[PDB]
Order: sequence, then structure tokens, then C-alpha cells
Amino acid sequence: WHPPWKLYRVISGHLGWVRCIAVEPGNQWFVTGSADRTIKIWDLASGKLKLSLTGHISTVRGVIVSTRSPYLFSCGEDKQVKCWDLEYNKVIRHYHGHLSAVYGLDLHPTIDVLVTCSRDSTARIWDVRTKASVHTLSGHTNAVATVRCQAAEPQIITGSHDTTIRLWDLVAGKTRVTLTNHKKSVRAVVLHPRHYTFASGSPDNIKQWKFPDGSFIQNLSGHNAIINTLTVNSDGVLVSGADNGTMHLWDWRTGYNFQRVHAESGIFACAFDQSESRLLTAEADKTIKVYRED
Amino acid sequence: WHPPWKLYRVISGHLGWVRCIAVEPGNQWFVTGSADRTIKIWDLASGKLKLSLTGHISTVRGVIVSTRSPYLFSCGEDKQVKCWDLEYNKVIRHYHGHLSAVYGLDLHPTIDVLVTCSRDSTARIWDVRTKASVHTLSGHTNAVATVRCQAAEPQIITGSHDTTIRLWDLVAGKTRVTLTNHKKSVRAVVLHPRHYTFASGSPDNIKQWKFPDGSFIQNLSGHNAIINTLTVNSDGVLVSGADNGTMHLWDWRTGYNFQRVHAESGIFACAFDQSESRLLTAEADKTIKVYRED
Ligand SMILES: [Cl-]
Ligand SMILES: [Cl-]
Ligand SMILES: [Cl-]
Ligand SMILES: [Cl-]
Ligand SMILES: [Cl-]
Ligand SMILES: [Cl-]
Ligand SMILES: [Cl-]
Ligand SMILES: [Cl-]
Ligand SMILES: [Cl-]
Ligand SMILES: [Cl-]
Ligand code: NA
Ligand code: NA
Repeated sequence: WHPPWKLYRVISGHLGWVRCIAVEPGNQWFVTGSADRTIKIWDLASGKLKLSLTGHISTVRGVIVSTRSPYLFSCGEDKQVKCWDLEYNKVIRHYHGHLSAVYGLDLHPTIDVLVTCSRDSTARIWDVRTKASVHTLSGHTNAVATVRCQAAEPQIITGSHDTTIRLWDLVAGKTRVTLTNHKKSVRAVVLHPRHYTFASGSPDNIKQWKFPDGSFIQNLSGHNAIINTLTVNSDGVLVSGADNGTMHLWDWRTGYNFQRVHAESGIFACAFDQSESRLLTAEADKTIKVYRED
Repeated sequence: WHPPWKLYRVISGHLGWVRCIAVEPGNQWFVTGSADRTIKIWDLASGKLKLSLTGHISTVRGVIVSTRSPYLFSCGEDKQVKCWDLEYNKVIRHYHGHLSAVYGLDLHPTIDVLVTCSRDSTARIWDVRTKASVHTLSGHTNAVATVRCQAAEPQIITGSHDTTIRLWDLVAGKTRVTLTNHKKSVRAVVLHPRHYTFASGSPDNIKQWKFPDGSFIQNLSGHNAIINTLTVNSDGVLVSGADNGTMHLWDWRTGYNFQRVHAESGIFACAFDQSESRLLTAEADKTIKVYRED
């Protein structure tokens, strides 16, 4: 059993769609990126604005906080990929290589690399401190909407507008497996924290798969909308956020949809805090909504 | 997904614990039995008292409405088993045979028999119109708390204080299979409407099994209290009612507990109406509580 989630706090300040959200490893603050071209750092406990980081010239599509270093990484529709030093509160590195808009990113848990995914149909692997390109993961035939890393092989998983999922060999920089089941564009991928399974979302279905080869488990059906985000906690609460503002909460193992949250409406990104007691959403109505168990 | 259930109406009138509840085939009214020794007929739409049937000298433990005839059957701790003619609103038949308190009953869907279960460790099969004993189902070593019928073999299923479930051959009047898994007294049995599976409840676990031989499927864990009742609808909503007043709602197939309803507290019996839109509970606080989807 998972207790229901209820709206606790609504955080405003952005002047356009909030496209991305991430929580720092120490759980003290969270970061958001927006269509207004800004990155904002908010205090988690209070919901107050700490800092506003400027530099992007188009929508900020991805934000992530480093565990290894006091860094924050961001990416945008302006093709820019930046490393922000959180001790100096300024950009220290630019990762050049994407041919068009950068849609998302992830950090590798064991290798000091940043992985970005783009409208250019690639995912790119960058050495954090030297900015050097490690590999350009080419194989998708359309925009790569989502990318996730893990320590175990396959180390990189991508979801694409080509309606496929690719499982990559990080060392060789090659596709190990291509999963074609989704009938429509894949915009979200989530890895279960126990490392045995993962899920992907498209309007036709949310699909659950087994590592390492991507054996299909089951469909999580009922969220008949454009799925923008998928996030899961250690307790097994899977959250699917849709472009029409709807949010479905599921039990990971059973695939059962336990809660349906009602809603320019839309949910672009979801994240749990480090304690997993708070669910933070980034929405089209220019706000961040905070949910807690009740 | 199953929408949550919320309290819609509270029906009072009984002067003691409400031990049993049943809905008529035409869905116009429902019947309850109580520790105050009365049987009450209430209008379903309004919740108003229609008739009060008197005759039992101890707690009424079971009530059921016939589909074949305009009859209502009742049983009690006074060892009495009665057939009430609903056209005349009076007792027309007494079924004699139980050696002690009668705990429950059920009607067979194809054979014109009434089945009762008792403190005497038996379940008894009675021909409705002649009152003749068809079979005395002996095999349990303690009180038989619950009994259910079905057209397919095994036609009769009993749950006992001996911690076992017995699957019976109605024709021979013999046990086909004895299920011993429960560590504690079994007080509730429910048959899934599709006829492939069934469930049983004890404080240690709610267990789900396959027909015809009772192959164990899974445990529905988390309702750590004395389970008095189990009821399921065609949509897959399983309701478990406890002696401490707690009610857990589950998805039948997955076994996932989706809702936990808070509470002399106690739930003795649960029943869905014919439309399955209403959940009616019979409680220790002397009331009938009506729940609807919200
Ligand atoms: Cl640079
Ligand atoms: Cl990992
Ligand atoms: Cl596999
Ligand atoms: Cl499936
Ligand atoms: Cl809901
Ligand atoms: Cl008689
Ligand atoms: Cl049947
Ligand atoms: Cl079986
Ligand atoms: Cl189990
Ligand atoms: Cl609940
Ligand atoms: Na993104
Ligand atoms: Na009963």
C-alpha cells in the first residue's frame, strides 16, 4: 500500500513553462530550468528563491546536480551545455558538439562524465573537467528526448522520437539492443533504483522492461496522453506526468495505477527529494507544485 | 485503477451490533441482522426502514435473499434457521438440525438448497421447500464461520476456526480438498464472480486460491487484524472488513491494497449492491454505513 499524495506548496517565480527539475545530493535545495531562459535555485524546506542563474538564450531543457563535485549542469534549446560552479555561482565549462537543441541530460554514477541527448538524434558523453567528447552515441533516427545512466552494463539508456529505446555499451560507444515496441514517440525513461528493471513512456503505453537485455515485462496502461516524465522512489511509487496536466501514480511491481491527480496545463518534469517524502513537479502554468503523503 | 470510496450515508435503528447484510436480486432494498435479535429491511435508495422481522431469540448471524422465490433466510445463535415469505412477511419454514449457534449461510445458484454453517463444526444442506436435510458436511474440527456455494465442482467452500478451508463434493457430501495454510481462525471466504479464483481471510493473511483444487496463488498482506468479512465486485474491488473497525480495499488480480479506511468499533459484514456502485457495511457501533466511489 502507498498512501495518497496531496498538494502541500505551490512555488512561483518563473515567467514561462518550467521544463526541468533536480534535487541536490545533500537534500537542502532544488533546481529548475524554464522557457523564460533562467535556471533557479530554491530552498527545499521553505520554497524560497536562493539564486537565479542566467546565461542560456533559449528554453533550459535539463538540469542536474553533481554528487562528486559542487557543480550543476544545464542544457538548452540554444544547443548550449553548461557546467555551473556552485562555489563561485558562475559558468566554468561549455560542452560543444550538439548540432541542435539539447533536450536532456544525466550524470554517470561511477565515471566522471555528463551525458546529453538532443534534437540532432544523438546522445553525447562528455568528460566533466576537460570537456572532451568521449563518445557520440549515434543510432537513433529522430530526436533523443531522454537519457539515463547506470554503473552496470548497459550503462546508457535512451528514449527517442523515433519510437525506440536504445541500450548502449558505454566503452565501445555502440548500441547493444534496440527496443521497438512503442508505437509513438518516447519522451520519458526511468530506471528502478534496485537496477533490475526500467520503464519508458509514450502516449500508447508506459512499458516496463528487465535489465540487461530489455526483456518486456508488462504495459502500465491508462495514462492516454503525451507522457513527458517518469520518476520512481525506493518504495515503488512510479509517477507519470502528462502534457495535459494529468498525473498518474502507480505501484511499480504490480503496475497498478493507485492515484489519478487532476490538472495552459501540462507537467514537463517530476522529481522526488532525497528522503522520498516530497514529490516536486515542473509545470506549464509557470509553477513548481510540491506534493506530500496524506 | 479503482477510484477511492467515501462515506455517503449512515443508517441507524438497530440496538446492538449489526452482524449481517444482504441485497435483494432486484436491487430495491437490503436486509440486516443484529445482536438485538431483529432482522430489518431497509429501502436502498432512501435508507429508510421498510419492515422489522422478529422471531429470533439470540443474535441474527446470517441473512440472504432468494433469487428463485420471494424468500429471505436467516440464521442465529439460537440454533434457528428460518425461511421468511416476503409476500406474507412471516416465517414459513424452520430448518432443524444444527446442534449449536448458526454462524452463516448461502444459497446455491442452481440447486434449490440453503447451506448453513455452525459452531457445531458442520455445514448443513437443506432442501428449501421440504426442509429436508440433503447432507451434513462434517470434517471440520471447530466452528464453521463462513460458507459459499457455486454451480461448478467444488460446489461448497467452508472456512473454519480450525484454521482450514474445505472444498466439498455436494453430491457425495464429502471433502475433496482441505487447505491448511492459514495459521489462525478463518472467519471469511469470498468467491471471485468469474469462477476461477477465491479468497479466505484470517488475522495472519488474506489468501487467494485457484479453483477447482485450491492451488495457492498469493497472500494479500497488511490487514493485521481479525478479518470478519470479504466481498469482491466484478471490477476487481476486494473489501476486507476487520473487528477493529478498519477496512482495506484491494485490487483482486494484483493483490495490491489501494485504500485504507479508518474506523465499540468493528466491521462484521460487507456487501455491494447489484449495480456495484454502493458498498454497505454492518458495524459494531449499531449502524449500516454506505460508501460510494469519489
Ligand atoms: Cl569552456
Ligand atoms: Cl547505477
Ligand atoms: Cl533481459
Ligand atoms: Cl501487459
Ligand atoms: Cl485517484
Ligand atoms: Cl416449519
Ligand atoms: Cl456459480
Ligand atoms: Cl487448482
Ligand atoms: Cl505471496
Ligand atoms: Cl488510503
Ligand atoms: Na529534459
Ligand atoms: Na455470517
